[PDB]
Order: sequence, then C-alpha cells, then structure tokens
Amino acid sequence: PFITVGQENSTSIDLYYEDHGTGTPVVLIHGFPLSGHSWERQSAALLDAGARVITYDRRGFGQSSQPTTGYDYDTFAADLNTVLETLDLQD
Amino acid sequence: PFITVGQENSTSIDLYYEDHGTGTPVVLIHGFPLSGHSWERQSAALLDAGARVITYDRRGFGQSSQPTTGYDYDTFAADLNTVLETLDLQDAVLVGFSMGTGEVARYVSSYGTARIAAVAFLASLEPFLLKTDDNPDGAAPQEFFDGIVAAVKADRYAFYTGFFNDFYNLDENLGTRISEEAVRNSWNTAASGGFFAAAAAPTTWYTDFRADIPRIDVPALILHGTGDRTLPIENTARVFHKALPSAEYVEVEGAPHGLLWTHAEEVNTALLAFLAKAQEAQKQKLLTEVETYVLSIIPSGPLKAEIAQRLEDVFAGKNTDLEVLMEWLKTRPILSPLTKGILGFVFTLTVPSERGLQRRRFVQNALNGNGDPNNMDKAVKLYRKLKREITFHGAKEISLSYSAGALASCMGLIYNRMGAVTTEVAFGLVCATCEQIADSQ
Amino acid sequence: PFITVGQENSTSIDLYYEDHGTGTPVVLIHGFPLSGHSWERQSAALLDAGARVITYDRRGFGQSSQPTTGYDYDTFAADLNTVLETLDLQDAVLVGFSMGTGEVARYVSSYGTARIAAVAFLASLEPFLLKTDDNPDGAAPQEFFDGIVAAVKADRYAFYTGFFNDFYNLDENLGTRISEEAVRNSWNTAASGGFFAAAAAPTTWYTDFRADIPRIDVPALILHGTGDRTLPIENTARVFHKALPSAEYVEVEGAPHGLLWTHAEEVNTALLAFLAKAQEAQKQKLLTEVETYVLSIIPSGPLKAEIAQRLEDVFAGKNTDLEVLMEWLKTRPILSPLTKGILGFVFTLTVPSERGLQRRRFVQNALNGNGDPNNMDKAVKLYRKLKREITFHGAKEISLSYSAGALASCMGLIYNRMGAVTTEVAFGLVCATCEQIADSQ
Amino acid sequence: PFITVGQENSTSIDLYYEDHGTGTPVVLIHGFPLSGHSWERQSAALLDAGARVITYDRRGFGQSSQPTTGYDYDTFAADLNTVLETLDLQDAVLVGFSMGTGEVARYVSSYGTARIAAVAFLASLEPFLLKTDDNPDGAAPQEFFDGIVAAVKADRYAFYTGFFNDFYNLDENLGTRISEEAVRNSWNTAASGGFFAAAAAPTTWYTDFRADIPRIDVPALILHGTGDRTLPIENTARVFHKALPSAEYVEVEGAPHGLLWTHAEEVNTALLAFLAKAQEAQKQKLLTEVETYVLSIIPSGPLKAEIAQRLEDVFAGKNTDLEVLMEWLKTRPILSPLTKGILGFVFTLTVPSERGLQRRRFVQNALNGNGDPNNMDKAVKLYRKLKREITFHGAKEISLSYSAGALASCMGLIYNRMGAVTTEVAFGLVCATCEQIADSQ
Amino acid sequence: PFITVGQENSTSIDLYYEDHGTGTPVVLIHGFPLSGHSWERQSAALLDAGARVITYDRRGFGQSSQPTTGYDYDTFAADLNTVLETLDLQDAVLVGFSMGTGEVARYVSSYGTARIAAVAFLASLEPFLLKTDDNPDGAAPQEFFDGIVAAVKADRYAFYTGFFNDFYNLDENLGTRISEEAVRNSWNTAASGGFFAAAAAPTTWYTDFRADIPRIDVPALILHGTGDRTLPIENTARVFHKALPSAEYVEVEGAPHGLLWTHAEEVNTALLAFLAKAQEAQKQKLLTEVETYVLSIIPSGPLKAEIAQRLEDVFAGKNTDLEVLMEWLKTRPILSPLTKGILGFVFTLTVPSERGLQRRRFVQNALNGNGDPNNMDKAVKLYRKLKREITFHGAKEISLSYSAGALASCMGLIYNRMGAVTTEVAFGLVCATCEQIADSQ
Repeated sequence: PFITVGQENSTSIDLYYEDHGTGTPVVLIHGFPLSGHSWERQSAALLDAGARVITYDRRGFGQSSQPTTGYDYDTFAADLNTVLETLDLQD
Repeated sequence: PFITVGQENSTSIDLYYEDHGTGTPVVLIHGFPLSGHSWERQSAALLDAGARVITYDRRGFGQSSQPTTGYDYDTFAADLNTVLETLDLQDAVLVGFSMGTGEVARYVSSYGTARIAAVAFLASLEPFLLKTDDNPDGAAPQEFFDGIVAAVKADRYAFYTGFFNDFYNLDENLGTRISEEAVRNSWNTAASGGFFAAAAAPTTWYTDFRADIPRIDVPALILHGTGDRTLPIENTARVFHKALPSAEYVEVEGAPHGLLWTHAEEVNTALLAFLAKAQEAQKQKLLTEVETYVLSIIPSGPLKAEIAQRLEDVFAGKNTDLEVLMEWLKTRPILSPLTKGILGFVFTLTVPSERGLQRRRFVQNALNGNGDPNNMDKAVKLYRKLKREITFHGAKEISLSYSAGALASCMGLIYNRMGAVTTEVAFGLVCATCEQIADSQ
Repeated sequence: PFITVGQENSTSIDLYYEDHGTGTPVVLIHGFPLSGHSWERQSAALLDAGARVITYDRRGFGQSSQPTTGYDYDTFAADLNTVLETLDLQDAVLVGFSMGTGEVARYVSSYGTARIAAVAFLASLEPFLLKTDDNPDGAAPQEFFDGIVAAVKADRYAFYTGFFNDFYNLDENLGTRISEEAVRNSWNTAASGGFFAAAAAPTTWYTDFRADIPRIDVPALILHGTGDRTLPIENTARVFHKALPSAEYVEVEGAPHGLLWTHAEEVNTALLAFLAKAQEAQKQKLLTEVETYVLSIIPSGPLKAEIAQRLEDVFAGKNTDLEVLMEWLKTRPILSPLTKGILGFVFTLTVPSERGLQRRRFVQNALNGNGDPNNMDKAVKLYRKLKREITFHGAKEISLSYSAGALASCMGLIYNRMGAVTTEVAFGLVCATCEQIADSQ
Repeated sequence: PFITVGQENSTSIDLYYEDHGTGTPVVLIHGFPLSGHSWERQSAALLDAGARVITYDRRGFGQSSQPTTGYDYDTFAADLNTVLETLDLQDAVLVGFSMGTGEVARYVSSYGTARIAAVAFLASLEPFLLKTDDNPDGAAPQEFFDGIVAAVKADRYAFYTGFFNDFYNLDENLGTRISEEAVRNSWNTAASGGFFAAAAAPTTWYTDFRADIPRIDVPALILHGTGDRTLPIENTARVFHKALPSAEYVEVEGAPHGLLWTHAEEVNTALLAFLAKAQEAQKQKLLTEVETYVLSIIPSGPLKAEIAQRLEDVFAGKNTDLEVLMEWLKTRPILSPLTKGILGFVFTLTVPSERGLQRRRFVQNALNGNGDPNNMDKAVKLYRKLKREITFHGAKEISLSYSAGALASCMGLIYNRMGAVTTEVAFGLVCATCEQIADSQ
Repeated sequence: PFITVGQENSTSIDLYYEDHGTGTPVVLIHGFPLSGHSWERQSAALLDAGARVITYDRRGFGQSSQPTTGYDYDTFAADLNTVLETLDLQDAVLVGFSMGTGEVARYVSSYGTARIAAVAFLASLEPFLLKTDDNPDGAAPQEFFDGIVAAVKADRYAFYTGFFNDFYNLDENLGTRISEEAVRNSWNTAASGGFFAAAAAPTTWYTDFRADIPRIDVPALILHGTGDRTLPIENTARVFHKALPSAEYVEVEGAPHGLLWTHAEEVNTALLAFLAKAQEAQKQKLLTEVETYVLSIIPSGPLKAEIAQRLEDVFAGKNTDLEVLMEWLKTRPILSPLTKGILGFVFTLTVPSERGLQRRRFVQNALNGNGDPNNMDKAVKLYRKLKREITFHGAKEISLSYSAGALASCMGLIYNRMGAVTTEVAFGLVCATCEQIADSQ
C-alpha cells in the first residue's frame, strides 16, 4: 500500500505503508537504514494486545520512493502529517 | 501484475500474479514458504510444450500483500476463485505443490469444476495430516505443529535454514541435484514473505481435506517423492490414492519434498505426458468440431469423402506436403472458389509444416471480400475484437454478428499475415464463416 | 454525363461530356455542326493506344443545353475552363477540329498552359478568316459570312445538306471514303443541335486569333487537308504555320474538311505518333517522379546506385526477371526491411513480367504493420478513398493526410490483393509513403 | 514508478523507471543481468554535475515486468521509444552499458535523432559479436552463445556467480576495487530478474548492429575497459571505432567489463567532460533561443546591436561586471523602461558574478506592475504553477496563458526574491513575456 | 427513367428503363442492336392481357449509358440483378429475345430463381454458338465472329443495313410483314447505340451457356422462327430443347430472327397462353396450403373427408353450384357455426361462379365478431394493413398479430363487401384465423 506525499520531476513521491489489526492506532516510525518491517517483533505483540498497528517506510527506505529531495525533519514530519491526515487517525 | 482479493483496514489485499504463453491455461499454486517463481523449471517446460502458464503468490508470500488476516483454506480458495473469475479462465488445469494442493481440493470441493478440465497434486497435504483417534494415518500429533509455529515465531530466518535442509534433503542433494546458489535463492524468497504469514501458515497444514476428496470430479494426477521428509509419502500420497483410486498416481523414487527443482525432469515428464494426452484430446474436441463446420459447406459426394479423409489425416498429425495438398484443392472440379479458399486456409493453419510455402493466389482471391472497402472495414473491426479473444467459442460467437462477406475478408486479412490471432480463435472465425455460408444454402 | 457551366433564366446551362479510358488525358473539341461523338474513329485509336479520352458537346450542339446566349470564343473558352477545372485535369492534351481550334487558341491565350502538356489544331480557323485591309490573307469578306447566317436562318435542315457536301467533298468521297449512312448520321446530329446555336455559330468563325498565337507555349501540331473546301488551306493552316513556325506541321494530301472520317488513318496516324509520344513522354516524367521519391528513402552509397540503375532498367522495360530481382533485394545488407518492402512492392508493380511468382514474405512482413487494428482501420479508410482516385497526384495528395504507419499498411493491403487500385494511384500511394518516411529522417 | 509498454495475455507489461534531478536529461540503459540501480555511482556524479537522470529496468530485469515475450532489440528499442515519448524528452543524452549499447544503436538507427543530443557507448556489443565468414572480427562462434543459454537454463543462480567473476575480474579486483558486499548486491539483483529473460537475453547479444552505425548522427563517445573479459575490446570497441572514426574514444587501462563500479572515477570523468561539452552546446542553444525572444522586444538599430553583443558575451561567459552592465542599461536612451527591466532581469540571471550587488530600483519599478492587486493576484497564481515546472518549454507554455501585465509582475516577484524558481523556468517566463509584448507591437 | 448500375471514371453507368401497367411483372430483355422499345408489339398485348410490363435498355444501347466497359454476360446479368432488386420484383417472368436470352440463362444460373416465376427464350443464343471440337453443333467457327467485329468497326452504319436484311428476311418480308418505315426506325435505334458497344457486343454471342441450362428451375418456354438466318434454329433452339426437354417448345414456321415484329401475332399468342398457364400454376400451388390450414380446424372423421373432397374439387376448377354447396354446409351436423362460416367464406371466394348468389345469413352471423365494437375496431385496423399487402405470407403474418375474434370480424368485413382485398391476401387472412382457432384447440 502507498500514500503519495509529493512530487519529484515527472514522478510522484509515494510512501509504502501497512495497516493491521483493530483498536487504538499505534504508529511505528523506523530507524536508519531499515524499514517498517523492522518492527515485526513489536507489531506481533501489539496485535495480540489488541491495537491497530500502522507502519510506513520513510522516503528513500524500504519500499518507499527514492527521491533525491526532502531529507530533513520538517519534510519527514510533513510526510508523517500526510499519513495521519490521509488515514484520519484519532487518538 | 496484481489482482485485488480484499481489504485490510485502510489497505487493499493484492495478489502478485504472472500470465505467460498461449494455449490451454495451466494454473500453478506454490508451496510454503516460496512463491510463484519456484515453478520456473516447470513453467519453462509448459511454455515450450505450448500451454498458457498462470502463477500467483499466495497472500503473505513472495510479492503479494502481507496482511495479518485470512490464513485459512476457505480464504485461500476464495482468493484462487477471484483469480479464476478475474481472468475468466475456461477449461483450466489446476496444479498445486505442497500447500497449493490444499487450494486445489478446497476450491474444487466448494466451487465445483465448471472452469476446470483437470487437477494435479504434487507433494500433497491430503487427506488429513493431523494424527487423531479418528485419523490414525495422520502424520503427526497437534503438539508437533504447535512446535513449528513456536519455532518460526522465535526466529523465522534461522528456521528457514533447517527447513530447506529437509525440504531439499540437502545432506543427499547439495552439489548434485541442487546448487548452493539455488538454495540461497529459496531462503531469500522465504525471508521476503510476511512475518505474520510465516507463523500463521503452519496452522493451516492439518486442515481436514477428507470431505473435499469425493468432490473431485475431473481427471486427477497424484505425484509424490518417496524420499519426502517434509510430507511422509505413507501419511499423505499413499492414503490419498486409496481415497481417490481413480487418480493417476506417480511415485518419484527417492525424491525429496522439493522435487520441483531436484527432480524437475521426472516431474515435468509425468506432468507433460498427462498434459499431452489432455492436449491431444482437446485437438480431437476442437479438430472434430472444426471438421463438422468445414464439411457443412461441401456438397455431399465422393469429393466430400476425400476432403474429410484429408482433414482427418492432417488433424491426426500426418505431416502432409502442403504444396501437394493445395494443388489438389486448386484443381478440384465442382468445388466453389470460396469453399476452396476456406479449405486452403484451414489446411495451411492445421498442416504441421508449411515448409516455407508462399501463400496461394487462389486462396487470396477467394478470401478478399470482393475487394469491397465496406466489407474490409467490418473485417478490420471484427479482427480488433478477435485479438481480445482466447477461446474457440468466444471467437466463433462474436464472428457470427458479422456478415459472410466481412467474415471471409477477415479470414483473408489473417491468411495474408496482415493481422494475427491464435489458432483456436482462427478456428472459431472459420467455423462462424462456414456456419453463415452453409445456413445460406 | 453533364457539367453545368452557367445559368439562362430559370434553367442551368449543362454540357454533355464523356470520360473514357485511363492514362494521359486527351480532350477532343468538336466542329460545327457536330458533337463529341464525331471523334469516334479517333477516340477508338487513342483508347487502344492507352490514353484517357475526354469529349464534350459545345453549348447548342449534340446533347448539351441549347441556350440563346454565350455564342462567342471567350464564353466557349470559359466553358472549356470549367470542364478542365471540374475534372482537375493535369498534363492534358487539347485537340480541336475546325471550330474547336478556336477554343484551343483562346483558352491557352487567356488561361495559360498550367494544366496543358500539348496542343493540336486540325482543320484550323486560325489565324483570322475575315478578309480585311489589315488582313489580306483572310479567306472571305464579311458579306460572305452574313450570307451563311441568312442561309441557316432560312432553312437550317436543307442547309446542312449542301454543307456536308463540301464538308466531306461528297462528289469525290461518297461510296469510297464515306458511306451514305455515315453522312446520314452527321445530318441527324446537326438537325439535333439548337436552332439558335446553328445561326449564331457562323458569326464566331471570323474571330481574330492573331494575338492568341504568340501565347502558345507548349508543343503544337498543325494538321490540314489540302482538299479542304470549307477552310482553304492557303488562308488558314499555311499562314498559321508562318505565325507559329515551331508547330509540327502535316498536310493531308487531297483530304477534305471532314478528314476525321474520310482520312481517319491519315490524321489518326499523324496523331497517334503524337499521343503515343506524349504518353511515353509523360511516363518518362512520371517515371522520374516515382524514382526520385523512391530513392529519397535510400541512404546514399553504392547500393543506392545499384537500386537506381535497376529502377531505371525496369522502367525502360529492359530488366525483367522479378524472381532474381526480389532475391537480390531480400539479401541486401544495410537496407531497412521497410525500405526493402517498398522497393519489393514497386518492382512487382513496374516489372512487366511478374510471371507466376507468389507474393514475397519479406515484403508482406515489411508492409503489414505489426497488426495494430487502429492502423489497419486507417489503411482501410485510405483504400476506400484511393479506390475513387484515377490520377497520381490526387492519389498522392489524399495519402499525405495519413500517417506513415497507415500508409505502409495500405500498401500491404494492395500488395496482398486484399484491395485493388490502378497503377498510377498505387504510384501516388507509394510516393506519399516514401515522402513521409524520408521527411521523418 | 512505471511506464506500460505493452500487453502479455491478461497482464500489461510495465517498465520500472526513476526520474531524478533537473537540467539536461540523461538516460542510462543498464546491462545484463542488472538493473537501473547499477548506475548509482554514475547517477550521483551526474546529479552533482547538474543533469536530469533517467533510469529504467529493461523488461525481465530488476523491478520491471517479467514477460516471456519481446526479447529482441527492435522490441527493446520500441520499449525505449515509449519511455522517451511518454516523458516528452527533448535534447536527451542516451548512455548504454553493455546490453544497453544495443538499445542506443537500434533506437538511433530506426527512430532517428530528433529528441537526441548525444550518445555514449560503454562496454559495447557493437558492431557484431557473432563470428562468421562475413564477420571475421566476431568475438565467438554461434555454438559459444548456445552454450551460455544452456548454462543459464541449467542453474541461473549458480551461473550468476561465475559470470560476476569475469564480469568484475574478481581475481584482480575483489577487496581492492570491488567489495564482497557490492558483488553480493549484484547477485541479488540478478537473482531477482525473470527466469525466462535470463535465458532469453544471451540470444540477443550477437545482434548485427553493422547497419545501425552509419545512422549515428549526433556526437558519440565510445568507452571500453582494456581488461574486459566479457566483451573483448579487440572484437568490439576497437572495430566499432573503425566503423565510427568520428566517435570520441576512450580506453580504460586494465578496466574489466564491470567498469561502472571498479573504475567509476575514470568512467565519470570521461562521461562528465563529454557531457559538459554537450551541455555547453545545449546552453548555447537555449541562450540563442532566449536571445532571440529577448531581442524581439528591442527596436531595430545600433543599440539593438550593442545589446545583442552584450547578451552573446555574457552567454559565452566573457562579460561579467554586472554593476557596469546595469548602469549602461539604466542610462540607455530610447529603450522603454519595461524593456530595460526585462534586460536588467536577464543580465542578473545570466551573469555568473552578481557579486554583492543590490537589486536595482529601475528594474523593480519596471517589473512591479503599478501595484494593481488583480494583476498581482494573477502573477502569484502563475508563480504557484511555475514552481512545479522544471523545463523551459513547460514554463514558457503556462506563462503564455497569462497577460503581459501579470507576466511582468511575476518576473518582479522573482527578481525581488519574493518567490524562487529554477533558471530554465525563469528563462521560459521571460521569453513568454517577451513574446507577448513583441506580439502586441 | 434510369437505374444506376455502376461507375465509369468520373461518370455513373445508368440504364434507361420503363415500367408500365399493373399485375404480374413481366421483364422484357431486348436484342442487338435494338432497345426496350423494340418490344412495343408485345408490350401492348401484355398490357391489354393485364400484366405489369418492365423494359430496359442494355448498357451501350438505346437510351442507356455508353461505357467502354462491362460487355460480358456476368456484367449484363449483374445489371439485370440490380434492376430486379431496385424494383423489388417478386414472382417475375423473364423474357429474353436473341442477346436477351443470354441474360435470362446467366441470371437464373448465378442468382437463382427466388424472384422468378417463369422464363421464356425467344430466338435464343443457347446453348453455345461457337463451333468447336467439344461443341460440334456450334453454328460457326471463331473466325466468323472475328469477322463481324471487324465489319462493325469498319462502318457500323453501313453494317446495320445488311444486318437488318437478314435480321428481318427483307427479301421475303418487306412490304408484307414489315414496312420500310418500321425498318427505318430499327436502323435509327441501332445508329443511336454506342460505337464501342456495337463492336464489343458480337464477342459476347459465343458465350457458353451449357452449364447455365441445368440451373433452370422454373417453367420455361423456348420459341424460335424456322426461317431464322441470324440464329440457325438447328444450332440453337433445337439443340437447346434437347438440353431442356422440360421446356415448352414452339417453332414459328418460316419466321425470321426479327419475329417480334413480322410474326408479332404468333409470338403474342404463344407468350400469352404460357403466361396465362403460369398464373394458374401459382394458384394451384397456393390452394393446397390453404386447404391444410382450412382442414386443421375440422374434427377428424367422414365429414372432414367430404369437405376436403369438395375443397379439392372447387380448387381443381370443377365449377360448383355454390347455392347447393352453401346449403349442404349450412345443414351439416357437428360442425361449429364458426367453422361453417369460415368454410362458407372460403367456398364463395374460390368457387368459379357465385352466379349472383346473395350473401348467406349463416356465414354473416358466424363471422360478425360477436358484434363487439372493440373486435370490430381491431378488424378495421387489420383491414387497413391488409390493404397494403400483396402476398399470402405477408397477409398471413400481420393477421397473426390479431386475436381470433378480430380476425373473424375482419373476414366478415370482407365477406360483407364492406372492404376489399386481393384473393391471395384474403387467403392469408383466413389461414391466420384457422391457425389461431386450431391452436386454441
């Protein structure tokens, strides 16, 4: 699954994401140089404990697009914002 | 390529699939923890042998989506159903390996065999792996499966290593039947499947397929490796054949679970012979149908007898000297030029070897649609539609909505290599034309 | 068939015309008091010699409308102009007999020679029949013409009788050169012209064509019968040739005015050697026109030299083993398959002896177009339009409104005998496709 | 990202591609059995040097679809064509490595060089690898290639191992030029390509590119490693340069086939210099285009001569004291204040050394727009759109949908640093405003 | 009047035709070198006898267009086809004279006899005029026909004179059977045909009609003059009748080729009697159909036997005393009153002589639709439609869309002379009603 966060030249910038379980939404944001899948041990526990688990791949990592732009925390935070708004995450 | 099979929260569930070759559709359903690509040795053979090869990745594996839902044979069979319906597969062969054999049984059982010509079971789960009081032949107790789940959850990555060991009988086959690189590829494929699917899959393995088996309607093949460490031939294939005596049954001597690679040969040869038999039967079913339509245009008499005999001989594969055939046709008295063109067309299409014969003027003149631009316009429109057809009946059906003049011109278009369609679609076209002409008489 | 040239009160003015044969257009303009049908002996020869023959009936004569207006050479020339423009005649030969020679001079003079390849004057009015002070060589005084008008008005029917007497030198030629029945037909034709036109025509005969003659731009033929009683060779043809020395000049020994019938072989002969030459000259030009377009596609080099030479040889009628030619083409390195197909197509079209050679796979593959139905659709649409074309230019022009892909496919349609078109139209198609391809490079 | 290039049965054929940076487009075409990502060392350099980098994965490789059809250079070139047309690439550089050099030759040859500024061939197949009677310099006999196919079909996974050995000269370069990890990545990439494509690819390697070479129209670079074990420099690059003497030619001393990684430096440096030359030419073309638009606004005369000369000098990098330039402009008689502002704007944009010069009041006054909010509103709307543009043409095109007043104000916004845009987009804006103004005169 | 049959260059090809009288259509096809007007003596008789007379001028003759193309029997037959289809002629009689007999044979042969009730051959070409080895009965050698062509080309005008001599046996018939004025008219007609058609026509005369003859499906008449100098009765009519024994055959004693004029009487009398027979045959064919429908309503038994016998007897033309018939019907036990009305109606319709019998109350009461205004309304609507019908099947077809009550009332409307329709349409109505009633049982 993808969420589009912007545009680079002729191509859009898409973030790879996953959306598992039901209940209170928990958003996991991975580290360098890994992807959303690195949370697999945590995701399983959260799923068993009864949470909705959201993971995504930061731009340039895992299965997300690989632009040569937007490598800074304001963009990264704006990327996150787009995800939260796109999914209408509450609480 | 993807087919969407459902929805998980905000995301859809998509299956990765491939669609190669032309001819009778053969659907390959992979095993754990691999993908559609694991069939590569079989796919190549089927492609060369003249089949349409469909592969897909089960949910949670290969390039398919990785949900945390729907890990059970009813869902897996429903997934398969969606694929078959999405592609509008007719007269399909379903081939399952290991886990895949669960799909084959459950689909056939629940959804029936309307689209399905034959089935094949390779390294089967059937009939019921769980060892119980009522299931004595079961391969293992429940506690054993509980163990695998626990092992995968602990470290699936490390787990895959020991699994492929037994999967392939590496102690026997490494550096011999299977290379270290081939094994490396398998581990990579497995590591690429979803974490959740990996641990959830083994719970589906002791599904009771005992009530599915009596539902198997169509010709079946059962094939197992006698050296199978993963699915003991004695608790699976051997008790399965008792339940389905009618099944054609092949033991691969000392073959492991992963016999698709190690014994691709023995595998492909059994599959191909059976498939060849099926293909010959199809030719008889298509060839005899074509023949009746073709003969319906010829006036009754001794000439009609000669033609029928010639048709039958080329259809039965006696490679005929097309040049000699075409000259005979050309010089036949009483036969209408149009009828000569149709037969001319049919013979060049069916004859094994054209031997680099140039197209014939007498046929070209017969199938030119009178050089009428309106006929030709409609012939081009029909051709556009026929390009999208894959079956004899679909082809024949759309062709019947066109006039005999447009149909003959369309045949000319194909004959002249100005356009191209599959042989079975070409057959449908010629038969629609024959029907139209015969009906006018 | 009719062409509308104007309006008289509530009625339109329509000219009766005919349009026969194929090849270089030759326009025949009849004399008084006859019609386009009077050229029948010449038309047959021209048709056999391979020309396109156009005849029409002057206003007031034969099957044309019979107004009481427009009896003058500017109107007559304007009438002719309308015909030429209506039919979009290119590279045309204008042949006038008697009155008709007035049209030829006046049209050329006023409208110029853009559509006109050559002219011919048979039993000419030129340069000025009226005998005056400034025109001493004039054939008769004004009072003489005034007389004819008066005679026709008195009894045109009776008048035609004495007229055809001298028109044909019947005292010499009856029962010999001309039959009584042939003369009867002529009288019937005349009696069928309009009453008003009959009396009005003779007033146009002493039109001064002296300023028209220097305007004659193109090769001309002057032909006169030395026994002409109607137009004395001494006041007409002989002084006309002085005014146009450049004109090719033929005297028919003892031939009357009506030499088209009595000496058909005479004038016809001194004409065929003219029309045939024009046709050959036209082919030479049209031939170079095709060759230049064809060559524009080929990369410069020694191969381009060989091809050009082969084209020229086939065009000159010398080269002829198509099978050898096609194999050579087929085996040429560097040449694009598409360029090979175009040349393949051109050679089979131009070679006289195709013999019994089947169409070539290499050409078929090159022209067919990849089998895209959209492309094929447009090729069929073009073909529909080309079927209505009869000229190289008209064909080439409509072809240029289509893409190179659709054009190549259209060429394939024709090559495969799926549609049929005239050689000159086929040439236009080829040249449009060559132009498009070359232009893309 | 994907571009669809065709259809296989029920599935489309999609090419994986990437599109990075801004400036002159450079298209990188990878080798066997790798993907667009293999260019990563080159891409980084090109990005830093200021180019737009386009990569894509050939059908059957990397992340592209894996059909069992279209494995031939005409299809591969058609695939490339679709990419170029899809992206509307103008003035593009085509760079091929190994297999990729086949695309470059065949595309240029068939489709021509309308979109193409220059070409580069790295570790080339050219001119014809097959050793025949007519091709003595050929690198190997047919039987040799037949061998590779057989080897890949046997175990492609194991095959990749020995292949990368010679591909990289690992016996020389491992732990030195190339790391074990870098090699591991390459094997993973290859293992990820389609099984069918892997075995089908080697059949395309002895494609005869001999007739493609004379078609190479544009400046070319040929680059080869002298230690190439995969494509012997003696049967490839060296005989290729004889066929194309005009090509700029670079031998990399002791470089293997996989010189993109092992000798990235030597590779990037040659590429960048060649590219810089091409880029300079492109800049000159843009300047001429910009210069012509800019001059169209100025009244003809000696002043127009001075300005043109100054433009040319600044564009050629020679003129550079902006303060002196701006004062000259400011004090020019006859020149419209608006035209002074436009030139003022252009000079500050093109001059390399702006130094520390404050923006000029005379320009600000000329571009601002009288302070009408409606005008300013439209200028802001245009700016929003221009912010998304990366090309001169795209910029110029959207600008033309705005009034001259709004355009001038937009120029002022940029000039005043109230908004920001790339130089090439700024050029497009200026040229649209010049066009509008000139067109009003 | 004209029918367009094709295109020649810029002009269409139009056939002059006429369409006179009412009743069964009779199509007259003229001979060489005459026109449709040559049938004037026959047309007058047919018009008086109550037939619809269609004439047309063959291409190149009379008032038709004069192309230089299409002078062959397939084109001539295609021309005829266009006429028949254009006019939607049903149940037509084709009558050919001389050349015209070629059209009749070739049309029947190729296009079949769907529109055609009967054929007639007068002064026939058949079966094959060319004297060969395989055709010994042939009238002349090839060299002989070659001669005629040469003669027409030399002077067609003079040629017509000697031709009409033998055409009419003028040495016998002039001033006796044919006037000098009648002959003058013929020459004028011929002189008016196209020059090209005149010379081209004689080449069509030795067309081999031998394979056309077995195709003659319908009743035929062969008629020849024993004094025929143009088509020797011994090489034509006499060998033709051997080939078609079934043909009705009439020799006109000492009649020439041009027997249409000289022996119009003997010609018209034979024609009219044959024509009269054809209608009777059609009526006989219709009567058995009616009888089966009528009988379907009667219960099986001895009464049904009596009725059937009575039907057959009236149908076979035994003029029955209607009064006696109607009383018998009236007094029949078991028969439903409605069934009695239907039979009552049928008998009065079919009986030769009603003898001024007043309509019967028992029938009127039976066919009154119950006096229901809704039934009557629908009956009137049906009647409106039936008024436009001319065939039994068309009539029967529309009647079936109405209820049995409305149908019976409609029958009453006709029976009561409140409305009128043709007998065959009345038959269709009664049969629809019978079908509806029988179907309800």
